[PDB]
Amino acid sequence: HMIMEIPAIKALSRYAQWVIWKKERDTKIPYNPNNGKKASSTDPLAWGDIDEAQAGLVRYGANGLGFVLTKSDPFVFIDLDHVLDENKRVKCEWARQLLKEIKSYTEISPSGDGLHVVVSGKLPDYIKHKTKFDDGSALEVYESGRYMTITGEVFDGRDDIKELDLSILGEFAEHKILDDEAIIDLMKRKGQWPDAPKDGDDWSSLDMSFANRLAFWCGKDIERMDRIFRQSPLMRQKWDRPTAGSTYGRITLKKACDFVDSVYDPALRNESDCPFEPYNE
Repeated sequence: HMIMEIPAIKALSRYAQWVIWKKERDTKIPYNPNNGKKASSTDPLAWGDIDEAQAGLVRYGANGLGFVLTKSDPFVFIDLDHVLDENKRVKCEWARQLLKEIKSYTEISPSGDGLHVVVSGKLPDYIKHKTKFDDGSALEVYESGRYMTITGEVFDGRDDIKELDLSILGEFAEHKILDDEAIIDLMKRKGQWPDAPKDGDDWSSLDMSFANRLAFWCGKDIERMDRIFRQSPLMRQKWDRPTAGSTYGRITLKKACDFVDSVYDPALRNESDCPFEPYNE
């Protein structure tokens, strides 16, 4: 019950890497506990010690404590998203197996339906930071570059941070072997990024309007058009349904590449050649 009695919290209290956070829309924004300004996750002087963070939590009415991971500290943060049922029991088999294999400090997340594990160790080189599973759960692992919310809501009595080898995370996380995010950001700034379909929209007509825009902004690079489309609000299973010896998605993208005259060239920044008006908001 008493968060300062928890061994893991006493261990984290040695580091002046604490922030406070507040819920904003669907995100949790970290704040500098000494002056209440938004905190950078890479400026050490934006953080506090745990006493400062607890005072700041009170002073500014924040929702909770957070702890910033850095490459120099011993800590790895493992986030298990959407793995608990309504009785706070684990409902994902991958998560139950991870917790059998990686026994270290575990707390219930602020939403009440995920878990945080904190371990002393180093991530294997060959795993992705984020892995999504078919049932909506996810596994995220980080050792630096962001903060973690700290609840002190200890799960299954796992109240202490342990030194463990994390090679076993390769059993759970996916392996790994302009720029797409840069083109996505560009399209968003130009108002050329679609909204999710609404009731009574003709989705296939939305797809073609978007494919036409991708043909321009991606320079008729059909592989890049496809990667970006799959990250858009218009993605659905029909995209990959076989149709006449191709798929619905490939036929759509090839028709857009034939239909669109101009192309954006990042070397030329010819944004006024775009043939299509921005989407209405």
